[PDB]
Amino acid sequence: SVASSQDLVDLFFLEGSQAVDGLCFSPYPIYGWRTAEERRAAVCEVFKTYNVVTRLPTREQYWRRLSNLYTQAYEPEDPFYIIDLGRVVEQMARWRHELPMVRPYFAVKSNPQPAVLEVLSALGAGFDCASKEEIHMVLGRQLVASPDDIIFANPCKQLGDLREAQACGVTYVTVDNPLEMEKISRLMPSAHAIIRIKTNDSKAQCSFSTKFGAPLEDVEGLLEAARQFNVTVCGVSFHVGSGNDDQSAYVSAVRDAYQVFQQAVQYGFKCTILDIGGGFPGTENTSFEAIARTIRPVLAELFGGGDVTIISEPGRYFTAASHALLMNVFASRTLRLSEPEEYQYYVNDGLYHSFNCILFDHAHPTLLLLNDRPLRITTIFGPTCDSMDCILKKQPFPEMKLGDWLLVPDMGSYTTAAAGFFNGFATRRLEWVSSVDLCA
Amino acid sequence: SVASSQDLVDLFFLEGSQAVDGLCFSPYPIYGWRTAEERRAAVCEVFKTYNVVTRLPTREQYWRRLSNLYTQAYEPEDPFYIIDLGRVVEQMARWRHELPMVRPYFAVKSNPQPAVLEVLSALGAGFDCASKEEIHMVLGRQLVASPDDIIFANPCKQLGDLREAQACGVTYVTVDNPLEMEKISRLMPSAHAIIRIKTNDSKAQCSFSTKFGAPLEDVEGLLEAARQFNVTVCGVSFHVGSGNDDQSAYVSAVRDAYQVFQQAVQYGFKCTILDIGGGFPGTENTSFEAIARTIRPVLAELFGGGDVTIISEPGRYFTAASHALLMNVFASRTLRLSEPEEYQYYVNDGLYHSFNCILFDHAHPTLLLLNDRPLRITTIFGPTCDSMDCILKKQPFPEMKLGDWLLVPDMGSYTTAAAGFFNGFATRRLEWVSSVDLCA
Repeated sequence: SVASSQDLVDLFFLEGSQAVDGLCFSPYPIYGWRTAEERRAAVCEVFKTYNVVTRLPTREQYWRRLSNLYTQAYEPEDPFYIIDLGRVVEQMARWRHELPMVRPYFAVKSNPQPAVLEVLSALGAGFDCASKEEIHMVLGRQLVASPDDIIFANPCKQLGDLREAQACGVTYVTVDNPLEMEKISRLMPSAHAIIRIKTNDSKAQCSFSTKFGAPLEDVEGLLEAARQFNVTVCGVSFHVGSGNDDQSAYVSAVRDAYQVFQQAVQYGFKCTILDIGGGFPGTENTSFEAIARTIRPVLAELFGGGDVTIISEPGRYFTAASHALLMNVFASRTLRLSEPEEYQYYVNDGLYHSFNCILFDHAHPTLLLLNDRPLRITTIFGPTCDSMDCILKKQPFPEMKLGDWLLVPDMGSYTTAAAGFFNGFATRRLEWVSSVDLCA
Repeated sequence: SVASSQDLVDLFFLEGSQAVDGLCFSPYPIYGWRTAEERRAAVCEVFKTYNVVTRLPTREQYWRRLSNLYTQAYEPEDPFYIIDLGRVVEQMARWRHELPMVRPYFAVKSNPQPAVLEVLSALGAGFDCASKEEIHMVLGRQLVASPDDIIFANPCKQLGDLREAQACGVTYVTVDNPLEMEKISRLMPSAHAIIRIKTNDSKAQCSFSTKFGAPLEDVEGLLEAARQFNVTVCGVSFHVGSGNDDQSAYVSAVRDAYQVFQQAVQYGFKCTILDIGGGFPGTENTSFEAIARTIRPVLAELFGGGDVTIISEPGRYFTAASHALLMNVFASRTLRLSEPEEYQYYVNDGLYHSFNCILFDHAHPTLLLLNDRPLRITTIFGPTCDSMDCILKKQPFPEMKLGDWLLVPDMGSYTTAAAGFFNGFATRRLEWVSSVDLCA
């Protein structure tokens, strides 16, 4: 387990720069409209904005060290997040290194923290918005040069959302059903439609073919309707389901997408664009590398055309490893199993807030006792008056005591995003750090 | 099913007024520090503040009518809530009529809408806060004459919360564990401690004895510790679990609470106060009346003392029936069961927001097709890009079409409270109405 991969970052930043004669390390322009010099500047600006304290070196030990340091308006026992914006940059480097053909459009949904949106803008990523609110948060902070840099990746959108994307100049919008075509034709006449197709996502963590993605069969009627309502079908997308380690799935989807491209021509549509969506893991089994190994060949084969630009929509990739949550053990009490003793503890974050992922994301986060005392049957609860606000139930774990801290790493995705403010408890304190050298 | 019970409201307001010579209709002062005239005024003020449109008459048909009317800055298809603040008042009347001995302290957690907090303040209710944030929301809007009118009903609270309740002048605080006593003694020396005990809550909708409530046995050591850390034990509380229809449970708890009162004396504690917590249903099997029938006797028997004031902490009671959610069906598509056809629809609210109750509250809300078309295998989803944002899966229901509306009544409790803002979709539009005559 590595605390960082300086190497990649270096290379990432160098490519397209004067210090290598504007030379790219693959056939492909660096992502974004900025020059390599312009890009390194824009990023240092953001780091300054958010008072990012650089802090260089295992990942676990990097976190345990940083946590001891950050424990000593907000209270001293309050819960807080250490956000490594360096790990975000590193993930962007790791992605260019492995898939330069593919330009990442970050999925805002996964963590819309303004610093994270700002870093990714400056690194040349595009934006995947699912609502009028997400569109307005990208345009109102001007994180793009153009509304061509936003994909509206919600196959099913309200009419007031279609209207506000039209008026904002947004173009690239998803579809997967007949009734949706009609709507796009109407509210977005300036629309470059992309067809989302179904996948064999049964291997994922979160499988979305249930709700979204036209099945292979229906593609034909969908195409037919696009021609009919005067809708410009400029591409094909897919998602193999969030947190999917199945490599066969990505291969399979590209194939299916090819056969569509073929079908599209017959209706008067030259497809420019191939969106391979998300599902790539953000934490160090199946690696992101192993996945790219099996994708690059296939992109080469069928979309090694050259006539078609290739894009992605990762969310979890970028943010998951970035965040560590710190929670104080502020209360405790012991019970009797039915002298066998249950040790119950009460921590200042939980299901209603950061740990909603346990339910919406099927997450199983790691609970790290900061200064590891015998193995107790332990139960841990969040601050709320509800008994279901429980993150661990009657499972072995060290006896703890009050004042102790829990460190939860890899909490950057689908946690705060969706988190609510029940019983009026939120985690507000944010410590920004960087694990990577950039801005001296 | 009745759209209102004018009768009760009338009586409620009359009692303690000049028009009946300041005469109460039971041995017991009207709730609150306001005179009956002062109380009716304060309430009309709030109704004016929130531009409440009175609208008098089944409950279902009252809602269906009001919904047709309210369908025609916010969009015309946006989701919205019709909030009947009259039903809140009515619930307060219904409670005085049935349990004048018992002063209700409203549990903010269940729905902290400022208009709901304001109405309940003006009707003479006290406040049940579970966090420093809930305490600050009641004091910062000055909804009490005194910090004696707030119970801090969180048996397990962070030290920064204990500190801020001490500095705010708050006194009445819950406890159920030794380690907690020590903490109260320290941060709150001005504390009037109330002991929470366990219950046989196995019949409830939401059972909280798992996390909270000292078991009968442990009471003795707890008492002992209170005497020891110089802590003033002024009472006993309990909760029979939220949405509990079991009448035996309320009888049982009062009994257990009595035996505690007895135990308390031996340590130097004269208990003033009996908090019967919550669990009372808010919607029209087991009725609220049936429950009061079995409680009043027992309160009479053991706490018909007269030396002891009796209080409650209902949350759901007050708010549940108050709110109706309206959601627009904005998209749809049909699939093939494995020509059997699944009809999938997409509505502008869902699991991540108002329908989180399906998961945290085990709610099973009612879905009402506004203008009821044959019975389809239907699946309904919320606006978010997640497949798990699904409120109905493959169950019979009328074929619908786009532009249709769904009415969900009885959504006032443990919905918006806890609701989050994932994918940046929230319900914001609020239509305030009243089902009860008061303010001409």
